[PDB]
Amino acid sequence: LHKEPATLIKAIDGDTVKLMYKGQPMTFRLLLVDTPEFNEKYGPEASAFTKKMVENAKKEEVEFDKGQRTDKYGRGLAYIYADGKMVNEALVRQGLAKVAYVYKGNNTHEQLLRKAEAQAKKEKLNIWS
Ligand SMILES: Cc1cn([C@H]2C[C@H](OP(=O)(O)O)[C@@H](COP(=O)(O)O)O2)c(=O)[nH]c1=O
Ligand SMILES: [Ca+2]
Repeated sequence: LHKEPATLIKAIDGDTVKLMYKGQPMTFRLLLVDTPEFNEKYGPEASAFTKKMVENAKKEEVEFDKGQRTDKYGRGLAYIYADGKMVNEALVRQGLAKVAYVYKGNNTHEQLLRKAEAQAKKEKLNIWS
């Protein structure tokens, strides 16, 4: 997989973000994770975490997997990096998302993410508290 440029337009919630990619505005849905909705427990905290991470970044990048690049809603499906650190993995590492929506052929970072989830769970962090 390959990292590609993008620029933040706006944080949305824990696992969605509006980015400009190839010069067009797009809503991106993070691959392989599920954050609680803003209206659920840890929902606000997940939103805040993603927001800080992408807003503070000097450099945003998107990384597509091998399979589908847009979902049925027209959202881009990618791994998102802020200054080289993967937002998807960081959410899971902090117990602010569960590994989820693991579809065949769009699952390159599955094992990295499950390892992060095990650690967050061992630490009883956030959703695992
Ligand atoms: C993360 C992801 C979600 N989706 C779809 C499945 C779910 O459909 P439904 O809307 O029918 O539940 C929805 C979950 O996204 P959200 O967690 O943003 O709601 O997005 C994909 O199709 N591919 C993906 O890789
Ligand atoms: Ca969600």
